[PDB]
Amino acid sequence: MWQQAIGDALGITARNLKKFGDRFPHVSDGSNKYVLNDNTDWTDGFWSGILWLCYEYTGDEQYREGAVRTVASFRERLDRFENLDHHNIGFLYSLSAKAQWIVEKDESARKLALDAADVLMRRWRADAGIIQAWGPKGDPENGGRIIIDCLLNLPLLLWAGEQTGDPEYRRVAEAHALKSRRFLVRGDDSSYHTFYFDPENGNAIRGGTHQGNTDGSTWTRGQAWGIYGFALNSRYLGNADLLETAKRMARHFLARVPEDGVVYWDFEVPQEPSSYRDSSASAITACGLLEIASQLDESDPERQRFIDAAKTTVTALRDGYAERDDGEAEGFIRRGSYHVRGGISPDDYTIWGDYYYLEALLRLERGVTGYWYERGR
Repeated sequence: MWQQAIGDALGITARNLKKFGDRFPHVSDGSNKYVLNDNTDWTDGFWSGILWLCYEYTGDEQYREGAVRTVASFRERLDRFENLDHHNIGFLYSLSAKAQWIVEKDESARKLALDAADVLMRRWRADAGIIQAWGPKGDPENGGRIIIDCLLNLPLLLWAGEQTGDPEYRRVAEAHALKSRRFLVRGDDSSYHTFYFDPENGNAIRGGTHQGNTDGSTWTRGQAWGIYGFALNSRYLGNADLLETAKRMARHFLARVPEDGVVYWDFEVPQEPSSYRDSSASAITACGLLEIASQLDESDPERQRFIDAAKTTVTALRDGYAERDDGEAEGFIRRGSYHVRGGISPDDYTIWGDYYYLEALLRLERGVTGYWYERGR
């Protein structure tokens, strides 16, 4: 049921590793070829994650060799502080260094992840009670701005807190998650992409976006980050409110899935075939649904409902968006969208979409849950 889908991903990944060399895939731009970078974006960890997932599925050393090489690259990136002045250090290091620790208990990798967590920790702004998403401290326009994807960066901090015994990691993480729940999530279970607070006292200002159609719309990837993000934090914190919020956001998302099973880029624009899609949002959501289900009681009927919804989503992606390993294609799923409003790769491969698609497949086929937390916690 999932073996063939995984098979194509394995083949594409093996071919990619040889062609990419030491470079990292980010997004495609009008073709079936990825545009590469030298480990300088916020998405490099997804490549590492893909390699580790392929290794766990196959046991094939070629995938491990590639993943280990990316980890060495990440040590170099950290000790040079190259393009790490943002909150996505979790996306970058959880799926690379922490991943290696999770997979084979490499002490060197564990330390790298901890060093990275230390850097992310310094993004906390005590006066505003939030983790600053982008820019330098005191940033005139972004100093008190949070973005919903920060939820996916909290796992690195929560993991580090458990590893070190330092209570500050969990304190900042839970505070940020709760502030996100009150202000990023809406009363109809939809969500804002970003939210602005007063840098001096942390008081709420407004919600908005530079990516969603409008400040009050529902950017699907943002909703997806909320679904998986709140569920990951609920697991670490044992916070039933965060789990409830994840479920609410999931139901909102599911009620707006179009005919072919994969979402458009925003729920509040015409849900028409000529409009851009965001296969990555559906992939992220599939993982989030399975994560939520894993935290529900076996007697809870909604548990199987969420699992079935995840399966339906993965099947929809496989059937209408998945690339077959034809020796040319470099991505797992088509029609992801980076920045529709800016016209940047709006109908393309996205390395994060590929990672979540594969993670969903590994979850369904092997019970492999990715690298957001230790296996058995």
